[PDB]
Amino acid sequence: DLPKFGELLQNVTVPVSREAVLQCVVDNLQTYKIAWLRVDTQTILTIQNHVITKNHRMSITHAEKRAWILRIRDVKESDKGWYMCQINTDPMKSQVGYLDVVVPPDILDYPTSTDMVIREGSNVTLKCAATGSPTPTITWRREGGELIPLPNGAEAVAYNGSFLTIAKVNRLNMGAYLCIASNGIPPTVSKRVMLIVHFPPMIWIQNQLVGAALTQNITLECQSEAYPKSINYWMKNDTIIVPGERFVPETFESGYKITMRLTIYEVDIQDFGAYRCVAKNSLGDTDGAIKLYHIP
Amino acid sequence: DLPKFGELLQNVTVPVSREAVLQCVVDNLQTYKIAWLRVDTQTILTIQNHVITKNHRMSITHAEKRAWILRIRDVKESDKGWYMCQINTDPMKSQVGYLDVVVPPDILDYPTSTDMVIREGSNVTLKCAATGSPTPTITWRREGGELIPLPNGAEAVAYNGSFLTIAKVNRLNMGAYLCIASNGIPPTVSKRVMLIVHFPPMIWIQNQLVGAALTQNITLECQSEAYPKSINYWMKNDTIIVPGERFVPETFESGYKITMRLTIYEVDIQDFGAYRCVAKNSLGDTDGAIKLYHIP
Ligand SMILES: *[C@@H]1O[C@H](CO[C@@H]2O[C@@H](C)[C@@H](O)[C@@H](O)[C@@H]2O)[C@@H](O[C@@H]2O[C@H](CO)[C@@H](O[C@@H]3O[C@H](CO[C@H]4O[C@H](CO)[C@@H](O)[C@H](O)[C@@H]4O)[C@@H](O)[C@H](O[C@H]4O[C@H](CO)[C@@H](O)[C@H](O)[C@@H]4O)[C@@H]3O)[C@H](O)[C@H]2NC(C)=O)[C@H](O)[C@H]1NC(C)=O
Ligand SMILES: *[C@@H]1O[C@H](CO[C@@H]2O[C@@H](C)[C@@H](O)[C@@H](O)[C@@H]2O)[C@@H](O[C@@H]2O[C@H](CO)[C@@H](O[C@@H]3O[C@H](CO[C@H]4O[C@H](CO)[C@@H](O)[C@H](O)[C@@H]4O)[C@@H](O)[C@H](O[C@H]4O[C@H](CO)[C@@H](O)[C@H](O)[C@@H]4O)[C@@H]3O)[C@H](O)[C@H]2NC(C)=O)[C@H](O)[C@H]1NC(C)=O
Ligand SMILES: *[C@@H]1O[C@H](CO[C@@H]2O[C@@H](C)[C@@H](O)[C@@H](O)[C@@H]2O)[C@@H](O[C@@H]2O[C@H](CO)[C@@H](O[C@@H]3O[C@H](CO)[C@@H](O)[C@H](O)[C@@H]3O)[C@H](O)[C@H]2NC(C)=O)[C@H](O)[C@H]1NC(C)=O
Ligand SMILES: *[C@@H]1O[C@H](CO[C@@H]2O[C@@H](C)[C@@H](O)[C@@H](O)[C@@H]2O)[C@@H](O[C@@H]2O[C@H](CO)[C@@H](O[C@@H]3O[C@H](CO)[C@@H](O)[C@H](O)[C@@H]3O)[C@H](O)[C@H]2NC(C)=O)[C@H](O)[C@H]1NC(C)=O
Ligand SMILES: *[C@@H]1O[C@H](CO)[C@@H](O)[C@H](O)[C@H]1NC(C)=O
Ligand SMILES: *[C@@H]1O[C@H](CO)[C@@H](O)[C@H](O)[C@H]1NC(C)=O
Repeated sequence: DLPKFGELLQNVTVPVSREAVLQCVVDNLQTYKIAWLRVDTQTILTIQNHVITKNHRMSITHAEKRAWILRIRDVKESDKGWYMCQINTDPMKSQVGYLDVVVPPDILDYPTSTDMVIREGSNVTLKCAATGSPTPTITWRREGGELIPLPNGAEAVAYNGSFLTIAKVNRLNMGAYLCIASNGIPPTVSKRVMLIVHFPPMIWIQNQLVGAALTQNITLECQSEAYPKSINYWMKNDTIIVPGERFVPETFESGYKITMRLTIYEVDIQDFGAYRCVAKNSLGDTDGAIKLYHIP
Repeated sequence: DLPKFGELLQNVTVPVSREAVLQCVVDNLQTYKIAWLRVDTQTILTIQNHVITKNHRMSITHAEKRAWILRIRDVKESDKGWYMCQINTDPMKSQVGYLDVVVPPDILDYPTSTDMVIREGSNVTLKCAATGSPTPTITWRREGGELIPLPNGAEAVAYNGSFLTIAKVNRLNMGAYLCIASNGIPPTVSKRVMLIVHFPPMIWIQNQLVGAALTQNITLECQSEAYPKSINYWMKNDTIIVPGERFVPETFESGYKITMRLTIYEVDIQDFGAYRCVAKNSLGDTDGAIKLYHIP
């Protein structure tokens, strides 16, 4: 009888630089001969245990009589396509299989965004592009799973698309953003973009009117938000307040927030008047008004 | 340097059963290797001096370092197509050429006409079909270069087309017809058709009135055309004339024509009267009237 393939030639799918192993099997080969050969380029590759193509990445093995195994190391995209296992017969017998090569995902340095910095109330567009086969899918997230403002006013945890535009950025939008590019092949990779925001400081004051008697210890207080962090000092009569045992100012800073106090000890009659808490940063300055008055 | 073809791979064209010789040449082959292989069927054939395909009609020769000559004996139509000469290189180098197989011409036994026979005044259609590649061209002629009646009433020496129709055949159309089928490849062949015609006889008479005196020798004469040839006898008084020394009838036949005489020696007075020349064949009979009368 004539030889015939023992098991169909199977589809393979390999990543770049890896090794590809294509396996052809034949029952009862007698004195006939097997040949591998790329189809598209119509190029002979191997015959029996002898390799033809000078392409040194290709190799044949005859470990068992059944299997004639073709091996392609350091695989490349050019190598992918159709491959034929052929048996010298009249007529000739051949089964054919496909090798799909695949590339992991990669994020580019351009136009991929870097650590960007924009003023509050402004615009931005965190771009991210990546290469891959299959053409990868890009997804944005935030390190603390924070929200991501959407163009409709709603907000979610993961936005798709290479280009993400935020309108009128807010100090809450500030944080660590992650571009994630997955092609479905390991290892998926991601780049960390830093969105920092600066804003002219602003001052809130709980009690703009506080009273005190003599010999009592009282503390004024304001609340500011400034980035970069703001220099916060007290004023009275259009003059700086330097702590002189009787009056001591403090500041308690947390991120862009700042809570400043001016603790007045043993209130004197000359202390009463109009105070001001001022805040100043690279983008402007601001102040508030607190009035200290008498009890009786 | 790398090898390269010395002379382009040339187009061949061969007839069936013959031998085909395809010649590939390469300059500076070093340790590389040549391979022949059919393109369409993607089938490897030969490599170096070793033949792969079990097709025993194929053979490689390395007579000179230049030429790697592939030889295909007892060529068949299935063999024709594209053939590639390949050199194992990375990338691979290959030049390709076409083998066109050709078949001489042949006339079939059917529906090819045979020796046909039709009555005069009737129709006929001398058919002739032939096979060949290129599809051959059929031409009709006549052995004596005679004319060939055309459907418009005109006449020529050679008509094209497989089917030739003659309307109301005439005895002049009778003769040897030749079907000729040429494909442009030797040896062109031709079949000889025989067109025979039968016709009820007809009689012409030059002198329907002849006079004679006594003791004179006179000869009557008619002219007939009959096919198949007609039996021509003389009549007088509704009775057959059998030669009895005084009267002797003759016949001079040429093809379908016949010229009959009745030579009367020493005319008697009882001889004068009404004679008749009769002609009879398979398709009917006919006669004429000659009156013999006196001089004084
Ligand atoms: C082994 O894999 C073979 C290759 O497939 C690749 O590898 C696998 C592992 C996956 O990664 C896969 O995603 C890859 O594509 C595989 O061959 C594939 O088989 C399918 C189905 O048989 C083919 O789909 C058909 O493709 C044809 C032609 O498309 C080509 O030509 C056009 C130009 O004309 C190009 O633009 C394309 O990009 C392609 O190159 C289509 O005509 C056809 O659609 C028609 O037929 C269907 C019904 O069958 C109708 O419903 C439609 O309306 C059309 O009328 C299909 O789309 C696919 O093309 C083919 N891949 C390649 C590269 O040719 C093979 O099947 C696998 N074998 C085994 C044993 O697993
Ligand atoms: C060696 O011979 C090759 C084969 O030629 C045969 O063998 C020779 C010895 C002769 O006997 C000859 O009569 C045989 O045909 C020869 O290849 C031939 O090259 C010519 C010209 O290069 C080709 O003509 C072109 O064919 C294409 C495709 O036609 C095929 O496909 C259609 C279906 O799509 C089929 O129906 C046909 O039957 C064919 O199978 C046409 O598209 C093309 O026309 C177009 O291009 C021209 C301009 O080039 C335009 O003007 C037109 O309008 C069209 O846009 C031509 O008609 C011929 O097909 C091809 N033969 C074969 C079998 O493919 C080769 O060139 C020779 N080489 C040398 C070195 O001598
Ligand atoms: C800062 O960003 C805002 C809004 O941000 C973006 O706005 C859209 C263009 C989309 O990209 C959104 O996905 C995204 O959130 C910009 O305001 C927007 O400006 C465009 C351009 O003028 C407006 O488009 C207009 O649409 C009308 C139809 O209603 C057309 O007739 C116009 O011709 C024009 O195309 C868009 O409506 C507007 N959106 C909002 C919410 O204001 C803003 O321009 C941008 N800053 C700068 C300097 O460009
Ligand atoms: C014997 O042969 C004659 C003529 O021979 C052939 O006539 C043509 C049909 C062509 O094949 C010629 O190449 C060839 O010499 C036959 O007489 C022909 O008969 C046909 C069929 O009736 C006539 O065709 C007609 O044409 C008119 C248009 O004028 C149409 O309206 C009709 O419907 C019909 O198709 C043809 O004119 C006629 N030709 C002559 C010269 O008489 C004859 O029929 C044939 N014998 C038999 C028994 O068929
Ligand atoms: C886009 O993101 C949304 C939110 O997770 C999800 O529903 C959708 O499937 C995503 N689209 C793609 C193509 O992944
Ligand atoms: C048909 O015959 C005529 C008469 O000889 C000739 O002119 C013509 O070239 C012929 N046609 C072909 C295709 O040979």
